[PDB]
Amino acid sequence: TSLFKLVMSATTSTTTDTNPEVERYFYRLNPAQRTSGTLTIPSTSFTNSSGAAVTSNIVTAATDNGYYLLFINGAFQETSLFTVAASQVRITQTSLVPTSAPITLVVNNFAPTSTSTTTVRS
Amino acid sequence: TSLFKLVMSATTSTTTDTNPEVERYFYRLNPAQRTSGTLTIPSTSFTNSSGAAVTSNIVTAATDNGYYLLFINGAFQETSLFTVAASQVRITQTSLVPTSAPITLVVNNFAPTSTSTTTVRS
Amino acid sequence: TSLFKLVMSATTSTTTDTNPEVERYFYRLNPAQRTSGTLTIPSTSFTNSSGAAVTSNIVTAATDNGYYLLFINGAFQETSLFTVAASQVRITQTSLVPTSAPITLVVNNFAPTSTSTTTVRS
Amino acid sequence: TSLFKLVMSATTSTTTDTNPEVERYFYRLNPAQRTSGTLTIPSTSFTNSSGAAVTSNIVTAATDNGYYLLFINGAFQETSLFTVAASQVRITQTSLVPTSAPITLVVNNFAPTSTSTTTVRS
Amino acid sequence: TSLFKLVMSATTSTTTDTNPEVERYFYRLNPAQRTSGTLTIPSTSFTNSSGAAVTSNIVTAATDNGYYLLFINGAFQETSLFTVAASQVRITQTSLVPTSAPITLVVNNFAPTSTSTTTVRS
Amino acid sequence: TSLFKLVMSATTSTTTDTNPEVERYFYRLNPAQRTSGTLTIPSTSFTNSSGAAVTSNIVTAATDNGYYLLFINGAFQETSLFTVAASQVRITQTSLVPTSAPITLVVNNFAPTSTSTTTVRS
Amino acid sequence: TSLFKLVMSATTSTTTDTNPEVERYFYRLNPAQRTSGTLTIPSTSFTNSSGAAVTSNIVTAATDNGYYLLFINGAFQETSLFTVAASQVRITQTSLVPTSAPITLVVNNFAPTSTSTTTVRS
Amino acid sequence: TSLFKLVMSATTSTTTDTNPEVERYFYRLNPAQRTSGTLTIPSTSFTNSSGAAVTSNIVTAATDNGYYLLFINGAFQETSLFTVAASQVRITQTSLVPTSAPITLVVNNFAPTSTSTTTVRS
Amino acid sequence: TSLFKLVMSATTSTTTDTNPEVERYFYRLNPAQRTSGTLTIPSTSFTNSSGAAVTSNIVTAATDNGYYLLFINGAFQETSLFTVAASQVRITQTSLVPTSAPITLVVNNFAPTSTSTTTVRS
Repeated sequence: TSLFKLVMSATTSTTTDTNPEVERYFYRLNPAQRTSGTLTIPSTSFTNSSGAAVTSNIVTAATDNGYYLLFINGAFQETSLFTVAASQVRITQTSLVPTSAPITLVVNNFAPTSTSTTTVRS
Repeated sequence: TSLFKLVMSATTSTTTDTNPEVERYFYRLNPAQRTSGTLTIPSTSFTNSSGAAVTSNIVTAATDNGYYLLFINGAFQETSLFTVAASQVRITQTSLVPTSAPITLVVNNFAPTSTSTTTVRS
Repeated sequence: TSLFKLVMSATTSTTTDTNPEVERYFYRLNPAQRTSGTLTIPSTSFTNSSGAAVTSNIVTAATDNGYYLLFINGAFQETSLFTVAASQVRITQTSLVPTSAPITLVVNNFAPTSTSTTTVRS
Repeated sequence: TSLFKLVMSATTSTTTDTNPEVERYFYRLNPAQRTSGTLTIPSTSFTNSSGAAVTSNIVTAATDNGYYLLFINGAFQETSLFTVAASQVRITQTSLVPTSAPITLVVNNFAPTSTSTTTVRS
Repeated sequence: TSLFKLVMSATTSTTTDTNPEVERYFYRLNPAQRTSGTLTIPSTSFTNSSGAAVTSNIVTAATDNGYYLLFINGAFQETSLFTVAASQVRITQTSLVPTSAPITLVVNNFAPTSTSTTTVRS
Repeated sequence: TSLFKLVMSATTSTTTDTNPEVERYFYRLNPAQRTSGTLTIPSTSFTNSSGAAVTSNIVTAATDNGYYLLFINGAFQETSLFTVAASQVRITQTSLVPTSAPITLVVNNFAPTSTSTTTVRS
Repeated sequence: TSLFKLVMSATTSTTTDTNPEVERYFYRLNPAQRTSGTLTIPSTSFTNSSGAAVTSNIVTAATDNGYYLLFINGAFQETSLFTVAASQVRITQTSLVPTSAPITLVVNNFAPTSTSTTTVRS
Repeated sequence: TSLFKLVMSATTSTTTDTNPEVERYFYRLNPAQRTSGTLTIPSTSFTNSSGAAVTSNIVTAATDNGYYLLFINGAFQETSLFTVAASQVRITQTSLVPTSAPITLVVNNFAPTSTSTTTVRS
Repeated sequence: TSLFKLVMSATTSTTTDTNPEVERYFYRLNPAQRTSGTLTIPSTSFTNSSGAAVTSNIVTAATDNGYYLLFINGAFQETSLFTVAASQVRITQTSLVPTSAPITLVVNNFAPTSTSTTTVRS
């Protein structure tokens, strides 16, 4: 009395890998790029993960896929304390930080990948 | 001599984004919530990454999706040294830590999402 | 005039969980394994996040699925500054680092899992 | 004492040929002639066994001498599920059938012929 | 010199109609009457082309006047794969066929009729 | 005044039986006899309704007494789509049909028989 | 199992100069400020180390940093024999001391200074 | 490419006070403890700064922190001319010194004190 | 909302010793280096506290760390009354001083030393 349809089903298996790659940058504070409670550091002065100076730009946080960590004298900081852009990095309330200080900025970017297979039987 | 069945196969493409969100909290140590080698910090005394005090509760580690990092005076600590709860945070072996010391609690939470498309041909 | 085929399509729902496992070890620098600007730490001297000494080996970075963090005196270091193997850890340019200094080695390993279901209609 | 009549007899041989001719029609389902659980297909949209569209009318089942078969997605159907007329074809319970689906309507018409020869001897 | 006979002749016209009637039955496969690679279907569970369940028996093939067609998942089968009787239907090699699958059993029965007239000339 | 002739009449009874003969053959599509949009299948590869491979030739359609049905993946097909010969079977526009697919070719052959009796009255 | 703290140490170098200044005063005894075995000398009658009369006051012993020496006729005396005030000096047992005799009061004051430097390494 | 350390510096303020203390002892020479050009004075016969006789012992020169002055008849003397011990004082070359002459022995002892404060900033 | 810094402090202990050195020199006045109210004494004629004549030079007052005392016939003198140099000593206003008189010149030189230790905790 009712329409008849073919019945089948399938099975899918999915494997996922995060493939993290982490960018590390370093800077030593000289009282050169220093102003009235503001510290704008040029993007050209950072040393990359190979111990060599970065050439053109710093790798920003992946869109909706990453986060930032900042280290000043071994004390962890807030997101609000600093802004990160492609061509420059600037931090405010830097009046009291001393000369030659170590500044470490951590960029965690994740680029997950996944492949799948599907088996259908009749 | 054998049953005859229809043969069809499919193809699946999957995209996965980690979609991390990282919660940061801060505390300056006063010798107020201090006892015989134990430091119980009320959840109300923490300040978020926006520089604002937390109101109701701290975001715990996501169930089977996250991890904790603890910073005291810039020295990394063990998971055993501290326990994190919704309404309070307490740490042992805090006899020697000085006044106004910075303590940073890092909570990483991951909320992956994925969508897929399947094409079946006959 | 053309071949006639059966039209069918499917729908797939996929859930993914990162499943992080973060490994932490600890060591106090004694002037024992110290040489001409090189510090080779035996893998037997580290203590895990449980406060217990490690027995056989350090859990290395997951293949294409993890990253390393190294802490010396609260100053974040570079991946070039050190090499990590299963049975040992060694670091160079360690002439000036003082005795009993805290050193922390952080291992982030991610082992994602995912399961899926496919619905096929006729 | 009884009426005398002539005695005769005959012999007949008959050959019969079925002369089948089978009409085949095809349609791909678009959600155009679709309504509240009913699918009325115009007779103009079918394609003949030559791969060409039919012009004026579909050949109905020969009176008293034929039968119908209906295919939807390869699943055979009932005579009750559909009605066939000269100017149109309509089917009920078609809510779930997908787009571009193949529908095949099979018309079997038989036009038997027979010729005979009779031999009479005296 | 020879015996003299009466010369007469006849003419016969014959009309033949096949009078087809086609029986259709339907069944949805439940894993109830399922065994070690054998599927014996009770004759009580079939539904006719009227959408009504059959009551007493299945109309078998007409003696020397008909044939069978069997449909499983839209794949046509051999006469060897199944046997059809009045009170039951059983099929072998049914280990892999899924649940709720459609099974269509087609019975073609032909009951030809013919009437004739004869005209005799004297 | 007119010639007088003997008056006689006859009666004929005829019985007809269709005697259907349905031949079934089967084939699994391997990408062996496959070309630029053409699929010529050797007549030696077919298996009959008895589950046995055919030996010499395929029983063609009875001259002026039969018809063909072709099944590919459960979708009924066009007469123009394929040509059937004694020793060869070929189909065009088979670029997209998948491997190991079920192909079913149906041959309906009818060989009617009829016998009659005639009674003549004097 | 224990709290981890940063190890640091320092080194301090200190240079100290006594920076002495010595006040000398002179007086010649006349039988004017003379009484019954008591000699109260006005502070205005003394002559400084420059050979000039003092104007307003004599510099007393520095608080907890100095001492006194008194000379009468070249014979050293006791601290008990005399008292020294800002506006006057008086000595007892002065019945027998002759006219025009020399009296010398020696006031030693020390005002040490010290400056230091501290070097801290990490 | 090089080890990264924490930069810190300090400041120290030091205050020093000499805090002198001077001991004075007198003696009148009687021709009693007199010999062949040698004068050995018992330590019991001296009178203190208060005009009171000493009881047990004279305070010797502070170790590496003091000096001696000796007065005989108002003429200053050499260090070689006399030796000062805990329980006695003896002087050579005293044949000619007259009776009842005054002898003054001056002991300067310095006990400096210093306290300091250190300020360290990060 | 504010920059976070590491809090540490130190503690310093300082010990200071005056380290006095007292130089004494002696002279007997002969009417040889005597002139119109002036007495210039060659530095070659003095005898030290060891009873030995000086060889090359007089130890002058330490720069900003010492003072002088001068004795003539047991009467203490003025700073203005005399001047002291390395190789020469001269005094004015000496017409009346008699022959063979004793002259005593006292040099007080202080060479303080101080060593310190700093303890820094974190």
